Amino acid sequence: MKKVVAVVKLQLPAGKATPAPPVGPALGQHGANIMEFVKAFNAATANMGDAIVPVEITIYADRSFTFVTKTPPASYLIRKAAGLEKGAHKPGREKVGRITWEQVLEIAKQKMPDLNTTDLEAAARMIAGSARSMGVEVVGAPEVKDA
Repeated sequence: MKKVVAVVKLQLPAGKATPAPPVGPALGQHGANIMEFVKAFNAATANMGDAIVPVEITIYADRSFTFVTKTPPASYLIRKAAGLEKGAHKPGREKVGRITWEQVLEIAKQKMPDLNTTDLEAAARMIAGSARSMGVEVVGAPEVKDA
């Protein structure tokens, strides 16, 4: 029993969005809450930093809005996957921004249902790759070219 009626997919300024986004009028369709939208948004884009994120506000008929993206594509979810969470303090000395093959795959597999790709390598690479550009590094994914 799950069916979305309106899914706003757009890119908003991370750490710079105001209660007057480009959609605004086209967004207030889940209960009329533009502040809560940006309020929480800024909270995240405020704890992480400034950037652009392809919001995917899934508005369900039951006036239900669900979505959680942080930082441009790939990083939208890879970030949290890389280990970005802090919580309220950090242990000390730690290279933040690391993902593992099994993770980029679990992320790609759910990102390549039937679009146009096929082999995981193509998708996986696109994933672990996007992370690579995100300064992130693939903690796993051993280059075993000899065994």
